Amino acid sequence: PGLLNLWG
Repeated sequence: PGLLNLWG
């Protein structure tokens, strides 16, 4: 879900 994490 975080911006920088493509899988989160």
